[PDB]
Amino acid sequence: TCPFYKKIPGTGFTVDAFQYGVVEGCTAYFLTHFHSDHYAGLSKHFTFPVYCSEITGNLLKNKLHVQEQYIHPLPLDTECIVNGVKVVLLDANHCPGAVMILFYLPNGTVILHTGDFRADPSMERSLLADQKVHMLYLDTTYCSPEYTFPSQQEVIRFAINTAFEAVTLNPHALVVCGTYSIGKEKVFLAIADVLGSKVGMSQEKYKTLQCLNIPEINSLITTDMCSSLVHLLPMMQINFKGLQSHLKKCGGKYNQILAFRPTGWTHSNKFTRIADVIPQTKGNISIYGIPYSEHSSYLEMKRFVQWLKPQKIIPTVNVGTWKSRSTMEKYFREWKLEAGY
Ligand code: NI
Repeated sequence: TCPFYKKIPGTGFTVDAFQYGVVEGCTAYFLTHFHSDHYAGLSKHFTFPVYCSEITGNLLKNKLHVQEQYIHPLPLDTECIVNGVKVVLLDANHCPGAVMILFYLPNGTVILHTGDFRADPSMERSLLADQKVHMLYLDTTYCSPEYTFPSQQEVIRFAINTAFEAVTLNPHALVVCGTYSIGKEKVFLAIADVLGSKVGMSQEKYKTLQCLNIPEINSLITTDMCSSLVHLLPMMQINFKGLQSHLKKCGGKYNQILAFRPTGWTHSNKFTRIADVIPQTKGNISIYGIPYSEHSSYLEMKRFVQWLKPQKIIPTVNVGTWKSRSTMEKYFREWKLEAGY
């Protein structure tokens, strides 16, 4: 049974609610982005209208085989009528194709559903500038002040400089980057660009990347692993055992691996600066954990909400414990008292 925080009152609509069977009263299922916790339940046998971005719709058709007649892609930044209700899709600054949804209810209420997002000051000059929001369904993944991390640009500067130094010292070093979902593609694209290489990967991952509308992608990626000195591997293989095994497979072309695991936050964030990050090393294998987030930090979240001034907040993450729920409600009240709304 579908939880209340996935339902949009006064409509026939749900958000990210595909794992509950046929939801009573739902005439249109929205999907914010192609991450498995959110698409869970979709397949080629789904027969209700799915509303989403163009990029999400490419992934639903090619990767999950949803039939075309049920996929309804909408352009971004554009007023659209769906089943008699005005909606707008906005870029969420999450993974490729990820959106926030603005719903203009028939009674005058305006609702923003952030899906998963990384708040940014640029959102203060989107179509959100133009009117009031009564209800905010908020991605609260990192809603506590201990969650700090650097900008995505500082993290990519660290990765490029680290990889370029290592491979210039040793032209026989291989770079490996972990992946288990879409998102974070700048990590491996930026490193391959500094090295003058295409990124090598499995056929299944190449297929996924070909759905993402990235400009000039054919110039940047390949399935020919041997021609490439940046390889992508499943995240589970980014450990000393998995990397040793991979180095065997390259037929003595390489004699060193430098590997990256983009995680979200880890508690080494509460003590270490990005500049001071060091790898774990064993022999000719080194592994860096780099804090590349596609979710808001605490401070970015707080800035967004204090600017938007919603009348009510409904968290969509960390909702399963009473301690989490009470913590989040306390910070919402602080923010509202400090700003005066
Ligand atoms: Ni996500």
